[PDB]
Amino acid sequence: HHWGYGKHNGPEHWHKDFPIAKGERQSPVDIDTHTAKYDPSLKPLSVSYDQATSLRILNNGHSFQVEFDDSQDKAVLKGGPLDGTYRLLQFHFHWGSLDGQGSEHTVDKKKYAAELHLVHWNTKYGDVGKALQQPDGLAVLGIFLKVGSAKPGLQKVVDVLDSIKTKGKSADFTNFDPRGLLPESLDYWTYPGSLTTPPLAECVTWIVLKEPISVSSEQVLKFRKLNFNGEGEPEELMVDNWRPAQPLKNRQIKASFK
Ligand SMILES: NS(=O)(=O)c1c(F)c(F)c(SCCO)c(F)c1NC1CCCCCCC1
Ligand SMILES: [Zn+2]
Repeated sequence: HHWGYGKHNGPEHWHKDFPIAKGERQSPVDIDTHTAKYDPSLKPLSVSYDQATSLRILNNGHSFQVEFDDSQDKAVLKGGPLDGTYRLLQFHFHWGSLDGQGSEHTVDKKKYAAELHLVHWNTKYGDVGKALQQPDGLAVLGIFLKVGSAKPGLQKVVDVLDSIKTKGKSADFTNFDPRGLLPESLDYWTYPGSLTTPPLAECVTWIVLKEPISVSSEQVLKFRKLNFNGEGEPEELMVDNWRPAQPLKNRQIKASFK
C-alpha cells in the first residue's frame, strides 16, 4: 500500500496495518554466533538449481525480484532443517545507502552491505498462497553480500536494472542461473521466523549462510540507482530497503557447523 521504508511508512509503522509485526517469531534477527549452538542432527542443505527456469525480473517498488517457473520441481531446496521439498519462487535483495548497512540479518551486530533472499515454498501446500498460511510454508535462503571483488554471476542481473528503474517495470530474464549467486560453503544458521516485509507472515524457516558473497562497488552502485517511485513521480532512490533486527523471543538459532 502505503507501507515502505521511509520515516512515515517504514518498519516502525508496519504494526498498525500488520499487528503480527510485534509477534513471537518475527524476522530478521541478530545472529549471536557465540550463542547459536551447533546441532549435529541438522543435515547438509541440498540446493538443486540445475533445472531452474528464470522468467522475468520485476521492480516492485520495494526491491527487484527475479522470478522462476515453480509450476513443477525444477529448482528445489531440501535437507538442512527442512522436511520435504521447497520450490524456488523468486529471489530479491535488500541493500543500503552506504556499504555499512543494508542486510536484514546481522551477525554479532555486524551489518552487511546487502542480503540476498531466495524464496521457496513447501510443495505439500500446493501453492505459495496456501504456504503463507502455514508455520512451515516457506524456506528462505539468506546470503550476505560484502563489497570487494565482483560476483560474475550477478552481472547479468545488474546489467538489466536500468530497464526496470521504476516501480512496476519488468523485463523477460530468462536463462538466469542462480547457482552463480552462491558462496562455496553451505554452512548455515537456521531459526523459525517470518517474512521481512508485510504481511510479515510467520511462515518461514530461515537458512542464513555463514559465508558472504563479494560483489563490487560498481555492482552495488547499480542497485542504488533503482527508484522506489514509478515512471513519473519525484525520484526517490531505492536504498535502505531493509527491516532491522527484531526480538529473538523464545527462539533458538542453530548452527550446521563446528
Ligand atoms: N524478505 S521476504 O522474503 O520476506 C520479501 C521481502 F522482504 C520483500 F521486500 C519483497 S519485495 C515486496 C514484497 O511484496 C519480497 F517479495 C519478499 N518475498 C516474499 C514476501 C511477499 C509475499 C509474496 C510471496 C512470498 C515472498
Ligand atoms: Zn527479503
